[PDB]
Amino acid sequence: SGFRKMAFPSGKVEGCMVQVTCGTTTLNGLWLDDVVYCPRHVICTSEDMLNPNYEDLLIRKSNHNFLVQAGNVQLRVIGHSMQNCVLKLKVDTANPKTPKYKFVRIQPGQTFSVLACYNGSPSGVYQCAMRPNFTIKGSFLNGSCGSVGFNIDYDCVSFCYMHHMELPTGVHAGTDLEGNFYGPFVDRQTAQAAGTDTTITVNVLAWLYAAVINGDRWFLNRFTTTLNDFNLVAMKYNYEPLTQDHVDILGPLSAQTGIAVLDMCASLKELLQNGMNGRTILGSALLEDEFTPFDVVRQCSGVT
Amino acid sequence: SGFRKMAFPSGKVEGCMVQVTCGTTTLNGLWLDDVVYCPRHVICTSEDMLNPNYEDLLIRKSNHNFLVQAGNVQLRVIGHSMQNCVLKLKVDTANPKTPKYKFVRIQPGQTFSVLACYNGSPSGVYQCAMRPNFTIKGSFLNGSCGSVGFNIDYDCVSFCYMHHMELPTGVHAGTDLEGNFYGPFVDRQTAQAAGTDTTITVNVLAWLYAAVINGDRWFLNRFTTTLNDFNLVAMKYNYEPLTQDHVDILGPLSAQTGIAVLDMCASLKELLQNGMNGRTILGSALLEDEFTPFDVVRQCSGVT
Ligand SMILES: N#Cc1ccc(CNC(=O)N2CCOCC2)cc1
Ligand SMILES: N#Cc1ccc(CNC(=O)N2CCOCC2)cc1
Repeated sequence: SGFRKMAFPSGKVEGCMVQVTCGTTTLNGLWLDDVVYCPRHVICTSEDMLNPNYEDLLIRKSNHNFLVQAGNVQLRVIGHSMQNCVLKLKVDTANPKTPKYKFVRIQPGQTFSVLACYNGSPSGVYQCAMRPNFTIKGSFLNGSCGSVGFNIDYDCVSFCYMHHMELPTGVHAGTDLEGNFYGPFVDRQTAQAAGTDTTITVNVLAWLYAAVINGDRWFLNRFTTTLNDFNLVAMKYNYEPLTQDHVDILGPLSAQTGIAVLDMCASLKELLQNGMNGRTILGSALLEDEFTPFDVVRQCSGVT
Repeated sequence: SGFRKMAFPSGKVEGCMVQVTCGTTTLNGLWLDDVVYCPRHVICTSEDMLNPNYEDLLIRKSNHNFLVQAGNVQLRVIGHSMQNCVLKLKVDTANPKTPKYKFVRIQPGQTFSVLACYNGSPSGVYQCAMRPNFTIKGSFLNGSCGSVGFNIDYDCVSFCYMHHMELPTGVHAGTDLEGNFYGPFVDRQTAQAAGTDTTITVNVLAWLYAAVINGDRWFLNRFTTTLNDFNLVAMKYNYEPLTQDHVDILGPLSAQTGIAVLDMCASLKELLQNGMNGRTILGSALLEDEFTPFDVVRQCSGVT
């Protein structure tokens, strides 16, 4: 029993973190097989970051300008290329700790673990969600760029995020491992405002199911609703619209608890309209939206 | 910027987890050097757990009855002994992945990371605190016993917790790695009620400092207080008394922010008396108490 904001075990990813230095800029790289992946802004001075021309800045860089250190041993760079907003540094040594891995581009509302790193060294692991506005709410100081986000399926690491940027509002933006930003953001020190940070409704419902499974039931009421009725309330409260696809995804949690998805929607509707009245659910005073239905099943069933 | 409930990177501990089976009971063990540490209740049937005599149950057990599996390779048990509530299984192979480590018995209010495991396989990592009533609020299903709690100082893992028990109230109890329970709990399926789960005041203040550092400042007020005045309010709200030792520990955060500890106490006093009025601090609608002053400094300074 008990329900925690749980990250994947980080060991498989710790074995992939390296330091990348280009001139006076140091950040993190990801070493998989004989390629090191890092943010292309490693080539920028802080001055460069106001309006960088990355292709032009890269012409001035040779393999020997990219210093890659794995622990306290230097890797030899034998090639480099830019793919979107990431550099791929080809090294002469395959990472012997390379796990089974994939690169995945996640959808908003999907959760992942972040291994926060500085100078190629892991500092901490925490659980994030891709927000509906394609930001994440992370914990990143200067030096953390190139820290990655991932999911694990048994022994396969799916890398979904590389840290690039903090917006002036202190939320975070980054890329998939093909170097494509999530959302509209660019690797430039310019005005970039995030859109509405809407609540991930299907995740809230998942977490209400987790609450019921773990004995927190006070919020269950005598009501039901319809998708259309619920969605009028969702809109009013800056919740994402609930689709039949979301209802389908919650089917296993509905089955386990015997609470129809639309009944849990009516419970959520009353919580939105009434608030918590000073009560808590799974030790939270607000409705938690960074657990997916898959996260709730995994944690409630003990998948390794 | 940003402030997250962050666990230590789990790799060093993942390399120590093994499966221990005794008859039909399987749980987790910790393999350090040539010793495997596990809960002594591995020797119990569920029937045994109502009123176990561990010394008597252990007489019926030989080295060959303790099946220890590290991945998919069996370890040879060449000795076994009971130390308090843990068994120490001597194996013929030193764990080649043994990190630098220590065994520490933590005090209430101290935080640590838990690597939740099943059948010797890591499932997840999360951050806990030792509650003032010597329970922890974990996420543990059947099979998770022998999962451990730890802190890391650079390359030294300090193990502070091994999971043994879920109370009928769904909170968790366990031992240090010498097998001594935290608090009054015993490894027996009997009535065990936890005492008052008081709020860890020094940790709340640390987290208010973290909030100010990360730009959440709405709760800062024009007031100060005294330790005695604050403590009258703490008592009323089931907060731990604040001591000068706690004020001393918060000194670095006071210095960094320029907010006197007693001024932050007066801000906390008003939050206790007024509530949040529907506002949030670092994305929380309640006052968070599972960050220590050391955690706030570490996370805010990027220690690896
Ligand atoms: N992609 C990207 C990218 C965009 C803007 C910048 C500007 N620098 C910045 O925000 N840092 C934050 C931490 O402290 C030092 C300066 C850097 C990288
Ligand atoms: N130390 C200890 C200890 C105390 C009581 C028990 C009784 N079993 C129990 O609570 N589990 C919970 C999970 O589902 C199956 C039964 C076991 C170990």
